Amino acid sequence: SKPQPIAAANWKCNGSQQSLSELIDLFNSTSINHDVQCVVASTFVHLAMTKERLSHPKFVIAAQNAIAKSGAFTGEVSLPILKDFGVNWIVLGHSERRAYYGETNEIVADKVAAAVASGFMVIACIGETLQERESGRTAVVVLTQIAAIAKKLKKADWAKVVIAYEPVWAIGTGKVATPQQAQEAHALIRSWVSSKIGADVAGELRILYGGSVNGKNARTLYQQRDVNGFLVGGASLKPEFVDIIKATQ
Amino acid sequence: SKPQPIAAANWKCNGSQQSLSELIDLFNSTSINHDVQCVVASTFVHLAMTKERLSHPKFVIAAQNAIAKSGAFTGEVSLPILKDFGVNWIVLGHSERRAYYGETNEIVADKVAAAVASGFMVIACIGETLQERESGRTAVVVLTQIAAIAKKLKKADWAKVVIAYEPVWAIGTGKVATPQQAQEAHALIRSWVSSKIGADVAGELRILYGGSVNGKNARTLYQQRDVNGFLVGGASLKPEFVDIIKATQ
Repeated sequence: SKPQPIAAANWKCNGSQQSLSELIDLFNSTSINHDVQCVVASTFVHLAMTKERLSHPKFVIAAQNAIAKSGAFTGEVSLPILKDFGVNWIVLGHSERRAYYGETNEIVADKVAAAVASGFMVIACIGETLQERESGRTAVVVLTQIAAIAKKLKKADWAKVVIAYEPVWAIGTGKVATPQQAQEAHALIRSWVSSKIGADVAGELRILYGGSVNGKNARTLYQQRDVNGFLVGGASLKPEFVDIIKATQ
Repeated sequence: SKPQPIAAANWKCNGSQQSLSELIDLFNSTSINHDVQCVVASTFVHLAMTKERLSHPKFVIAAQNAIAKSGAFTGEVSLPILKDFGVNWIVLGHSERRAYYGETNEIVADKVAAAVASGFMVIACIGETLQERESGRTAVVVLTQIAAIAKKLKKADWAKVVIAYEPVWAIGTGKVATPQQAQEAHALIRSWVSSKIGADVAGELRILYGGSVNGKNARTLYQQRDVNGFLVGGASLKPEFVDIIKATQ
């Protein structure tokens, strides 16, 4: 007995005027039969165009990142800026940031909260690496991350949260995650929330899988018991996204 | 015998719809009597609005930052994206990035080049810190930075370059730079370019000062022999910017 699923497009560092024009036209002509929440998160440069073009009411826009405060922080963007722009969704702690940009469990927890404090909806990312997988550290690891976040939240805040789980271990390492594994992971986090925060809370919380999802392997993964959605990469620039959405019926 | 000066507004991590609306209206009603190049660099979020609103023809827009390539680099922005958005000016290696964001002489040199390669106009930032000042290291330091850049350029590329000098040592340290000092610094770099690259090149190159400039201390600093402009912070959100511009007659 599932909560409302989410299909979030993570466009990352891609796009053009024409191409994105193209996609969004696609989106807007697409008939979304069920209760899904579609999330599109582009570049700071493209948000406006996006804010302007998506008119499909089952879709929202989000940021791929931000920093908590305004100021003397050249070329960075802040929550307060985003809100004013009228953006109520954000993705924080994405593996790529953690890895190439110095995001520790600590900065993340600190941002999610602030974002949380400022009334945003948050897709907080977590996951473990290859070495972490192999030494058998997955639990010890993801729990730690989740904690770091949770330490900073009110229970009433959990409601603005969403946990997308990224299996960093199989992301570009030549290694492959199966649907079982994915499920095995989501069930972990859930037990945590549950045992630790409230099953009332655990029950309603959404958990997306952010490994590799395509138009093929999608249904199969939504069918998994603890899966409530997707955090998509490549496919999200493609039309297949429409297929991944339907995958969430 | 000076080249065309530049008055670049560095809005950093600030702004709102209304406030920025306000400023730009200011800008557009301002009569700019002389040959100045006015540069406005805002957030990625605000570029469009800015691209839309500034209509004053002696003004351009720029980015406060970017990364060389598109891809799997969440929440970052790239050259190729910017160009497509129609943005031909960028600021790279700003002290704040270097300090809080891991920008070494090496990344910078690598970006400026790429930016250079992609047809951008570049305000490359340099400067030394407090400890660097005190041990008497200013030359040894700025030269090193400039080099790092220069290593990567063609002589014909120097033409898309602009060197703004930031005296990191007096920026928020409670320490104060004088107009003499500023001049002393610009003359350093110039001798370098000159001795090292071509006086043809040295002659035409612009050097802005990015220390603290306000509506007061401005004229006095433009009067300095080796000063060709400004890289402004706070004042740039204020109307005083208009005064700093005039300061460049």
